[PDB]
Amino acid sequence: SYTREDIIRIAEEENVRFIRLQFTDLLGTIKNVEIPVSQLEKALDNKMMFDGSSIEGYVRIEESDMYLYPDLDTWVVFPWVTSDRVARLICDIYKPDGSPFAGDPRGILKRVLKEAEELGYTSMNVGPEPEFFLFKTDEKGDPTTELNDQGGYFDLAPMDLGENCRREIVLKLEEMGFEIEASHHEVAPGQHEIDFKYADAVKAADQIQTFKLVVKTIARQHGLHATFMPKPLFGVNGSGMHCNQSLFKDNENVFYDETDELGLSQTARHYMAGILKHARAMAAITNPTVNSYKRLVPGYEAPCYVAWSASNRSPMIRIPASRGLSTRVEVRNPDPAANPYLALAVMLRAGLDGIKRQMALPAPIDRNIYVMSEEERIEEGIPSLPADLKEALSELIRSEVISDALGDHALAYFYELKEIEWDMYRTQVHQWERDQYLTLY
Amino acid sequence: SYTREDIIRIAEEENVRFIRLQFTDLLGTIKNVEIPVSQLEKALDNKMMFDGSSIEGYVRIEESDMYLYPDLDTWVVFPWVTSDRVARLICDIYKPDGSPFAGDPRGILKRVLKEAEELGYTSMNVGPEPEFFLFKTDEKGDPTTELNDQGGYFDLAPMDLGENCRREIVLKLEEMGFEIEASHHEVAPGQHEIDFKYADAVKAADQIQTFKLVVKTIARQHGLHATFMPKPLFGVNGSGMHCNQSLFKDNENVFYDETDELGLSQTARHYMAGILKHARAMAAITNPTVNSYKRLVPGYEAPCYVAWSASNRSPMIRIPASRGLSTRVEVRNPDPAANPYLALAVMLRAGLDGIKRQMALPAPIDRNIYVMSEEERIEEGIPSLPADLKEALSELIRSEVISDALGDHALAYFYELKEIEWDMYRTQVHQWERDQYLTLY
Amino acid sequence: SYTREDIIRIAEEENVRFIRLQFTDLLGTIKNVEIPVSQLEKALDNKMMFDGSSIEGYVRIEESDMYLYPDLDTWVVFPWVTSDRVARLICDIYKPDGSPFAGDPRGILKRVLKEAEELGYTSMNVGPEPEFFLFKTDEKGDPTTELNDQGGYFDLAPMDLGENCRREIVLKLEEMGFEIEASHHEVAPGQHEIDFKYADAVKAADQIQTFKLVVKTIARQHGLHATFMPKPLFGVNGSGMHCNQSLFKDNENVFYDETDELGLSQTARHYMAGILKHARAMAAITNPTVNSYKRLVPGYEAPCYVAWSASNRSPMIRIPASRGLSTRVEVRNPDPAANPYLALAVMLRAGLDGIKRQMALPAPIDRNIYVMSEEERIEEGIPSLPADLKEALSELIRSEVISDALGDHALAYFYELKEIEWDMYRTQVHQWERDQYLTLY
Ligand SMILES: [Mg+2]
Ligand SMILES: [Mg+2]
Ligand SMILES: [Mg+2]
Ligand SMILES: [Mg+2]
Ligand SMILES: [Mg+2]
Ligand SMILES: [Mg+2]
Repeated sequence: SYTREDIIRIAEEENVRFIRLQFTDLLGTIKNVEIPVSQLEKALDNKMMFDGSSIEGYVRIEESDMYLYPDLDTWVVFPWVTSDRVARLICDIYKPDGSPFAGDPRGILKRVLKEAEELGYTSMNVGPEPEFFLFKTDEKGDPTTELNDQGGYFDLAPMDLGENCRREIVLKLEEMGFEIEASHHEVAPGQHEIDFKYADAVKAADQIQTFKLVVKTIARQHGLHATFMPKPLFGVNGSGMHCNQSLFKDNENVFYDETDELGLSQTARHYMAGILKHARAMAAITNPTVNSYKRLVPGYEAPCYVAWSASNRSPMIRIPASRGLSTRVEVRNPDPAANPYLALAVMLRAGLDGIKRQMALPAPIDRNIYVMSEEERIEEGIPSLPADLKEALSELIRSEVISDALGDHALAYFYELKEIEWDMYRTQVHQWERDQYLTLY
Repeated sequence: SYTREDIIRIAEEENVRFIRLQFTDLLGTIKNVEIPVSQLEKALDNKMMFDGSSIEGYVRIEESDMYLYPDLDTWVVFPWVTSDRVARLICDIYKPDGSPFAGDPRGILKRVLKEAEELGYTSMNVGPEPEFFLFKTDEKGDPTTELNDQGGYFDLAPMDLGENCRREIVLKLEEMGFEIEASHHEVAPGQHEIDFKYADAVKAADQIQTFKLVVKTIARQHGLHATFMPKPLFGVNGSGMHCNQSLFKDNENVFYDETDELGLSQTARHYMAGILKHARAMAAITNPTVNSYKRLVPGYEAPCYVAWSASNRSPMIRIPASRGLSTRVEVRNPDPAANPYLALAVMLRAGLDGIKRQMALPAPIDRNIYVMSEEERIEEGIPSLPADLKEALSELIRSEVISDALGDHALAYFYELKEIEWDMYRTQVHQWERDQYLTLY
Repeated sequence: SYTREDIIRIAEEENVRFIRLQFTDLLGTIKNVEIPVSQLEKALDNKMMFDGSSIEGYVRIEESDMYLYPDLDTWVVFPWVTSDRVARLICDIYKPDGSPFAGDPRGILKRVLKEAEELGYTSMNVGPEPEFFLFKTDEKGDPTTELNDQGGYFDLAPMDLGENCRREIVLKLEEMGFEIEASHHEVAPGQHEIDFKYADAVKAADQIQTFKLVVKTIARQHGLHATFMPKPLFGVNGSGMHCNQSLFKDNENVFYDETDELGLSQTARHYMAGILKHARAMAAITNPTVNSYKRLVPGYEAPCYVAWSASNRSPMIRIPASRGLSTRVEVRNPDPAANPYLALAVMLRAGLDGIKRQMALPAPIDRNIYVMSEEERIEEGIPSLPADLKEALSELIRSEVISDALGDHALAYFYELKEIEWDMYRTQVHQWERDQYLTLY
C-alpha cells in the first residue's frame, strides 16, 4: 500500500514532474487530467475539480462540477526512459456534496462488490485474457489493412528484436508490477493475447485499462497501430476477452468441492446458472459495440450460444480442468471493447442473483456440436445470444436485474448512447450494398 | 520581487545575452525590441525609445517617439536549453514628456484597477481557461487542415512522448513558475486547454500573453502549428477563454456571504447585473475578430445569450459551486483572440458601474434551455449577444461606459481598425457563395 | 396569337415530339414537365397534374396536387437543329378546385397588373438589360475561374466564329421571335449584356426566363458555363438587370408631358417617389441572394443609394434622355438572379402606392458624388440600400405594402427560405478568415 507522505517522498525521489489523474466514462475510453508536480499535495487533498458531465459522454446536456478522489494504492510511474518522469493515479469521481457519482463504472463495480460482501463473499478473483491487433501504419500515422506478421496459432513469428512489440509489452508491464501469466500469438495473423495473473476485481479492471493504454503507447512507439476492435477484418477471427472468475470468502475458494463429480460446489453451479439465464440481457453491456455482434458468427471459435460445458467448441461457460484453489468459471463472450468495470459488475450481479434464487443448472452439453436445426436447438433448450445491438438493448431494458445493477441514472445515459450509435449505423449505405446492387437492380 | 542590482547580478550569473523589451498593441499581437546584454543597464534606466505609433497598429499616420519603461517584477529567462540564453522583460509605454500613453492596453487595465482601488477594492483575482488548436504543418511550414489527434473530451489521446506537446508546455511553463491548475484535452479533436491558477489582474494578463508565446513557440519546435482562432473549422467547437474573476479587499473575498442563499454577497449581485447590462457593448472588445461571432452559434456549448445561471448549457454567467474564498464569477463569452488587458478592463469597469449604480439583478434561468421562441425570449427578458462585428461596433459606440474605459484616444483607433477589418470582410466573395450559386442562378 | 387547333396543326407540321410544360417557383429556377406529343391534346385541356408543392421549394412539408394551365399565346419551338423537335409551353398553376395558386410568381405579377388596370393604366412596358458571365469549363464540365476573353467595355474581343457565343445567342433569340435591341461586351472581361426590345410585363418576364434558359443552353453547347451570379469574382464588376419601365394607358405613355421641365408627368414623379420610398423594403425580393449584396459596394458602377437623377454615377432611379413615347424610368439595382415576375410585381405595386398617395418627390442630385459623410448623407436625406440579406428581410417584414403584394401565403414561404439561406451562410467559416487569422491570433 501507500500513504500521502509515501507519495510525496516517492515523487521527490523519482523526480516525478507530470501526473495523470485517471478515470473512465461509461463509453470506456480512458479519460484523465494532467497536473504538474507542484499541485500534487492538492491532488492528495481530494480537491481537484473538473466538468464531471464527461461521464455521460458526448450526450452531456447540463454542466456539473465534480471532484477527483485518487486511490493511493494505484500509484505508479511509467518507464518511458526519459527525463521529467510521469506518474499515474487512478481516481474515483465524487459529487460536490461528497456523495459518490452514480454513473461511474468503478463506482458501479465497487457497489456490486459491496453487495457481494454483504452476502458473505469477501472478494472476486478475476483474470482476463485480452487479445489485440497490430496493423502497419502509413506515412500520415493511420492504420492500414496489412497486419504486422503472418504467423499461425501459438507461433514465434514476431522473432528477433526488429519491431518485437510483444516482448516490450511484457517487460514494461512487469516493471509496472503487473503479474503477467503468459503472452503469445493468437489465431489470426497479427493478433497477440496477453494473459494476466488473477487479482481482485477492481485492481484487475485497473490492470486491463492500464494494459490497453500501455499496449497502445508501445505500438505507437514501434510505428504500429494497436486496436481492440472486436472484428476488424472479415474472414479472420476477432478479439475475445475470456474472463476467469471465482468467488472468495476469507482466502477460501467457495467453488471448490471434492465431493462433486466435476469438483464444482453448489454455489458455483448457482453462479453459472445465474450467468446463463441473464446472458442475453448482459450482452448489451458486455458486447457494447455494433461491430462486436459481427464477431458472434459461426466458424471462428466465437461462442454464439448460451450453454455450459467443460469442453466444447462454443459453449457460453467453460469450466477448466484446474481444481482446488484454481477452480474457476470462464466466460468467453465479452470482448476487449467492453468496459471491464461494467462487464465484471453485471457478471457478478447476475451470478449473485442466480445464487440467491438457487437457479437449477441445466445439463451440460457433450461433444455434440451446434449444426442442429433451430427446432432442435430449442428442443434441447439452448438459446442464443442477441443477433445485433438493437435486440441486446431491448433485452437490457426488459431485464430488471442488470438495469438495477447499472443504476437508474447510468442506465438511461448508456441506453441513449447506444440508441444514437445504432441509429447512426442503421441508416448508412455501405459499399457492400453498392457491390451486390447498383448492377443487379 | 526584484531590483536593478538583482537584475544585473542575475544577468551576469545566468549568462543572459539576449533581452526582449516586450509589450502589446491594441490588436493584441506580441510586440518587442531585441537588445544585447551590454545595453541592459540603459534598459533599466527607462531610456530606450521606439516608434510608439505601433500601438495604433497598421493605421499609424504620424510618427512619434515613445520610451519603454520595464517592470522589473516581470523579469524571467526562457529555458530553451541552448547557449546564449534569452531574457524577457514586460514594459509599459511612456510619452517623451513622462506621462503615460493613453492607448496602451496595460495602461488601460492599470487605470481601471486604480479606479477600482479608489472604490475600496484592493485587487481583482483573475484566472483564465484558454484553449488552443494544434494543426499538422506541411513541408513549407504552413498549417494544414488536419488535426494532430482525434480524441474526445478530457481524453488521453496525446500519450507517450512522440509529439506530446501538452506535457512539454506544462513543464516549461512550470519552470517559468507558472501556476498551472490543470491541462487537458478539449471537446474538439486537437483542442488543448490550459487552466491557470488565480493571480492578480496585471500579472494574470501577462501570464496569458506569455502563455500564448510559450505554446506557439513549443508548437513550432514540435513541427506543429498552434492557433487561437476562435472557430478554425466549421462543424467543430471553437475556442473558449472563460475568465473566473473575483474582487479582493485586503485578503477578503467581498463576493462571499454565508447569509446568501447561493453564497453571493450583494456586491457580487451588483457585479452580475453590471456585467449583464453592458454585455452587448463589451462584446466588441471581448470578441474582437470577425471569426469570433462565427463561434457564437447554437449547438457547440457556445453561450449566445445574456442571462446568469448557476448551471446551464448556455448562460451569460456561470457561478461555480465553490464557495468561501473560492467563490467566483466565470464569464465565458470572451475568447483567446481577445486582448486580455482590454477584456479584463472592460469587464471590471462595467461591473464597477453596476456596483455603483446598484443595478437590480434579474432572475436566474432554471434548467430551461433556449429552444424557446424569440417572442418568448424577449417576453422572458433574455437578450442576445450581437450577431457579428458590425452590430458590436455600433453598440460599443452607443455605450458611454466602455468607451470611457477604453479612453477617447484608444476608442477612435480601435473603432477605425475594426471598421477597416469589417469593410474588408464584407466585400469578399467566398467559395461558399460559388458553391450555392454559380449553378442555381 | 394561337388556339388549340392551331397548336395541334403546328405540332403536326413541325413534327414536334417533345413538350416542355414550363413554369417557375419562388426561387426563380426554371421548372417544367416533359411530355410526349401524344398527350398534347390532354395538355391543351388544362388537365395535367403535378406535385404543386414544388413552388414552395425544398421547404415543402405537405404534399398537394396542382394542375398546369398552359398559355397558348406563349407557344414556341426550339431551333436546336435536330430531328424529334421540341416545343415549349409556359403555364400557370391552378388548385384542384379551379382557383389560382396564391404562391405562383406569374400569378402574383398578373394580380398586380390586374390591380394596376383597375387604376386605369392598361399595361406596363418593361424592357430589361440582363448581363451574364461566361467561364471556361474543365474536363468534368464544371466552371473554372478564368473568363472566356479579356476585352474591355463595349469591345469586339469575341470575334470570328471560334466559340463566338454572342452571335449565336442573338440569332437563336431572333428565330425565337424575340426582339433584340442590342448585344455587346460589358465592363468586366467575359460579361455579355443582351438588350431586349420593350414588351408587356408578363411576356417580358417570360422573355427573361427563356432568355436565361437559351443563353445557358448555348453556353453548354459551346463548352462554356453561363452564370448570372451577381458578383462571382472579387475585384471585378458584377451583373445588373437595369429594367426600363413605363405605364401605358390605351397606347398612350402617361409619363410623357411636354409641359414638364424634364419632360416627366406628375404620374411619373409619383411613381418614382413610390419606388424610392419602398426601395429598402423591396431590395429583399429584387436582390434575393446573399451574394447580391456583395455587388452593392462602391467603385464598380453599382448603385448603393436611394436618390433619383437624370445622369449620375449611382442614383437609385435613372431617367434617360429619350422622351415622347420613349420616356421611361430605369431602375438599376435589381440583379439577374432576382425573379423577374417578383421584381416587376413589387416595383409596380410600390409605384402605384406612390401614385395613389401622391408622394412628394425629393429633389434630384446634381453631378455631386457620394464621397460625402454619413452625417452629410443623412443631412441631404439620401438613404442607402440594406447592407446584406438579413436587414433586407427585416425591412421586408416591416413593410406593409410589398408584403401585401407578395401575398400572405407566399410571404411566409419566401421569408422562411431566406432565413434558412442566411442561417446557413452566417455560420460558415470561409478561407478569408483562415487567411487573416490562424496566424495573427
Ligand atoms: Mg485467446
Ligand atoms: Mg480461454
Ligand atoms: Mg474549456
Ligand atoms: Mg469553465
Ligand atoms: Mg449594363
Ligand atoms: Mg442601363
